[PDB]
Amino acid sequence: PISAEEQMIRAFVKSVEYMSPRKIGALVAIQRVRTLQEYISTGIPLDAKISAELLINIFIPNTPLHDGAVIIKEERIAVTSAYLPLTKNTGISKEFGTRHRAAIGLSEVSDALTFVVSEETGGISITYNGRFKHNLTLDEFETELREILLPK
Amino acid sequence: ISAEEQMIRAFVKSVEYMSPRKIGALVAIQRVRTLQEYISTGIPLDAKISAELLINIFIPNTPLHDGAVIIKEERIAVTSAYLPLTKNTGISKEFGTRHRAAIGLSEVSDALTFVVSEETGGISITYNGRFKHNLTLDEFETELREILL
Repeated sequence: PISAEEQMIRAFVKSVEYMSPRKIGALVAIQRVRTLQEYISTGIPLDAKISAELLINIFIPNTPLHDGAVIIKEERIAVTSAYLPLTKNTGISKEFGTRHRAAIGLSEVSDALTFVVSEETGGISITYNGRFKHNLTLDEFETELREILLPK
Repeated sequence: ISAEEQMIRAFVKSVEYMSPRKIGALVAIQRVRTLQEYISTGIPLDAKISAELLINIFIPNTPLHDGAVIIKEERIAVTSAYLPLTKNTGISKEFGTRHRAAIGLSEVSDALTFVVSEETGGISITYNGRFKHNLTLDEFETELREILL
């Protein structure tokens, strides 16, 4: 048996392994200490158990659920399609998109852990406490998730 | 506002999208007889029912789309579940594996199951050994309402 936190990290890694080489855009915000309820209220309610397969199905392009942010709360997908604050992007390379602006903006006003798969490049990135970590390998991505979510 | 009313609205809207697009769908609704043996074969979601989620689940060539969705107590309990296929012999070529699963489940349970054919977009329902096929959208909604409400 393995924890819900462990299962959730495994699901994130597997979903990103699928989405990145396919350049499927994804935006997943994980609530930590600071409540994300104000943003959850803007999404489509799922209140679903997390699996790699559901995360992939959510982000498949041109589906009712793929635009906007998935928000995770207490090891459940509370909503999809939530609206996150967008950071100002003066001077930012053209390669980054609205998903990166939403992840950075959320990290500037909360302690949430947010990750992005770029629709433009398939790049993997994470925001946390105002820091932007981009062009991660899958293994570096997993290491960041574990360091933050399992700070053992 | 009832859970049953909300669930029926979501079924109807999901089928309004899938039927003209010939998107195959297989949704089994637990009634009195428990479907736990089949739920155990699927991918756990335990999710609120919405038309948006039902549509997203069944999009072709996606991880969740193969197999049956099973509804339990007005949640999506699982997707991708295996149902028993009927051995009823006389079933036309028009009907495929989703239909045989719906028929097979109705033979051994009081579940209400509906199917959208991936070959024709046709809508059908199985319930208590009966097979109602080629329903119009309005006939489909009427059956759901008669059986579930």
